[PDB]
Amino acid sequence: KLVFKLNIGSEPATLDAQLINDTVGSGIVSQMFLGILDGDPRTGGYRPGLAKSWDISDDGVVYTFHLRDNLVWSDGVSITAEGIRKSYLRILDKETGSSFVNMIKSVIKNAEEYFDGKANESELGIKALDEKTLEITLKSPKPYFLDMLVHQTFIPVPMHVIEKYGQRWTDPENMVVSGPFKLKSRVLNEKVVLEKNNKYYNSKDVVLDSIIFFVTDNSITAYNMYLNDELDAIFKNVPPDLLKDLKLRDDYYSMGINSTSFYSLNMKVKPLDNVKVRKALSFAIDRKTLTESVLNDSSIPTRRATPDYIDYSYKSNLSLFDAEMAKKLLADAGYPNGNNFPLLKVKYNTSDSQRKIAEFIQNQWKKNLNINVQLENEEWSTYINSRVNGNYEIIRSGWSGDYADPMTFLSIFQTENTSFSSYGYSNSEYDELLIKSDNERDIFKRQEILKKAEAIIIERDFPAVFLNITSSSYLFRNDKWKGWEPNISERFNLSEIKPI
Repeated sequence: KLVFKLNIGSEPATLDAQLINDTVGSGIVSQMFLGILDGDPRTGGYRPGLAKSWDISDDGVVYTFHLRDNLVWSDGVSITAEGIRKSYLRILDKETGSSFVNMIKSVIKNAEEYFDGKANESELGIKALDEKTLEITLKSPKPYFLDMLVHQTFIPVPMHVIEKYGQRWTDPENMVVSGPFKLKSRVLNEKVVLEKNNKYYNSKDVVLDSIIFFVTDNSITAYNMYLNDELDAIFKNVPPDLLKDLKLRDDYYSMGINSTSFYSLNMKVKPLDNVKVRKALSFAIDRKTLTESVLNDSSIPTRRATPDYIDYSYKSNLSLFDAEMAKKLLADAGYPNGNNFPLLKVKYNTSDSQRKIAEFIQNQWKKNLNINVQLENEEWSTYINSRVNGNYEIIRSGWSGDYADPMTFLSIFQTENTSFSSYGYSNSEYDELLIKSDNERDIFKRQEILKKAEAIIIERDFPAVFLNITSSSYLFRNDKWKGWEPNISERFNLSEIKPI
């Protein structure tokens, strides 16, 4: 058996692509389910997946995907355009409770109306033109739609098996898949074992028989296993304290990614409803010291809410840190030298890295503002539940881009999506700028509209304390394996791994 073993850093909450909203579930599920387009492991872009090619109408709204021949799920049942269509119908069912459904509704013609019970199934912009032909009609043109199809919310799921098994469909014995690996087994809070799926259209190029995802929040345990030849790799979850040493090693990798770190603020929890308080917290953090002395990675300290992209890049003149101005705002808010500031709880996901960051933040607020916060860790599933349901006061947060356009970031601050940013934030001028950007076909005009929306959250409203643009760290046994490399979107195809 060729077995590749890695630590990914936390137990996934769900392996159901239409319910996953998190990078752990996403990274695993992407090894099992082929999208209409697939991720390009070399660039972090997209490439043919279930569809071998596609057409786009002259007006840019109608996409027509031509499926490759002999597509089957892992139980041999054919993947037809009608099966994919039925898959989209499930995520547009209110009863499924997909927390990402807004991404589908904002893109596809009549998806919102269908979801709300106002349009016939036949009027939805997803059609099976024949067995090997799927048509998707967009609400308005979107140059990043193709790259969007790689995101798990858009990945088709096996409706014959969901129909049958319901809530149990993702169990090892029931799950059937379309990609390079199937789900062999699972030990809760310990392991997810994948095995080669023979029916994958390109199983030809899959040399590994098995991949084992080792779960653990303890980076030291993971690191000791890796030093004793029991892990082939550790993605992201490296010991934050040993980073000075790791950089010197030949099996260490590092890259700037399309991912941000920020702390969300519950606008319904006082005094976080006070813009001056929010501004004080943001200006009271020394961002440069955080990236150079605590992360010590190469993360970019920033007041920005989005990474830069080819069509969306600029240098904000914005101060990374101002303790005097922070104090002044806090005094004007009614808490001079911190007097009468309440004891707020800062939540973060169990993680050695996140702990260290939270402790630095705690210390910045104590030292620069003379306010006290209490730290509190949650296991990954509980942490996600807390963010989504607003069950927090301050919570370590951030976002990994789901597609190659600043909208993936700016979207989480739209009123309806603040499950993924700061609970209860709503600025109708912001919302309206985003709507405008969806309707502006000129790339440079759109850029300017986006910049005015971002300025509202980063210079005016401060719904969150934006901290940096992330760089992730990895260990990978490049003396044993090839066929893996970091990329800007962390879109990995571990089936391309081979021994040297």
